[PDB]
Amino acid sequence: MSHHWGYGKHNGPEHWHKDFPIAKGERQSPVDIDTHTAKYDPSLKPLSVSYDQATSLRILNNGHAFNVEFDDSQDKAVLKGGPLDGTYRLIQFHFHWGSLDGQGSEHTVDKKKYAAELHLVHWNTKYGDFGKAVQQPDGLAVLGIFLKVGSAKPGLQKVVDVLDSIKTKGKSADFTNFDPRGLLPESLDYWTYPGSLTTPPLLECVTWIVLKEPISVSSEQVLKFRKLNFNGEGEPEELMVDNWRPAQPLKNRQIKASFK
Ligand SMILES: NS(=O)(=O)O[C@@H]1CCN(S(=O)(=O)[C@@H]2O[C@@H](CO)[C@@H](O)[C@H](O)[C@@H]2O)C1
Ligand SMILES: [Zn+2]
Repeated sequence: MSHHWGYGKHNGPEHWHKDFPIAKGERQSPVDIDTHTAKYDPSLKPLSVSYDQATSLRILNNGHAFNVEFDDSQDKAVLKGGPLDGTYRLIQFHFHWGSLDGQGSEHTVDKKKYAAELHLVHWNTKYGDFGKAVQQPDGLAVLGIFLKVGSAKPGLQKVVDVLDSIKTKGKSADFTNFDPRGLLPESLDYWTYPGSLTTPPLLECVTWIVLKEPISVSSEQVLKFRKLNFNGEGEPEELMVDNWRPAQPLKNRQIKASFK
């Protein structure tokens, strides 16, 4: 591990366990979603996505992906219902994507990989702050949304057009008044299971909610993702591509479906 962990040959997912032993734990993410094995659970409530008062602040290239950050000091953008007990506040979203359209998602569906995957990260307000929440088995809820390449996603374009300004690791830009509702598909049908963060520290603190319906983005939109850099300014260019962890063993877990 050079600096530290990453997605390259010498510091990628196969290496992570040496510094983060929980990498080989009992509820690691992502996983393959076997649609024929997932069971419909009629006791699952509809998801409540309440993003009308969302306050985006900033977008950051963190050397792994880019994060769009939100004001989470109040209940402005929250996720509730579904498998969740209580209220989860949106803190950021980010993506994972590939070097080619046939790979890039972290979760897979009957072993199918999508071109990318969007993660909207939320923390359980009963734990007071994000740092405390990640130390709890029900601390986080991540809403995962698949991306396929086809027609453009209009609500994604504002994100795409600011990426030139955060090309390299550590760069940030003002990113206020962005509406994350524009990134959602029509349907909120989902699969859910207990899992983990998919990068180090790989903490097993996440209730995963993965939407069945992918969104479509254009080839031009995803091409601009692939022009980002893992490296910092003034360093040799390493294109930011294939920043996804592969599917992990399901072990003693059941994936539940919200839909028939
Ligand atoms: N893929 S996931 O399961 O949704 O987890 C991602 C990756 C890890 N978290 S995180 O700890 O909140 C996140 O991780 C860091 C870098 O990987 C920070 O740069 C950053 O401050 C950030 O808020 C979210
Ligand atoms: Zn993620």
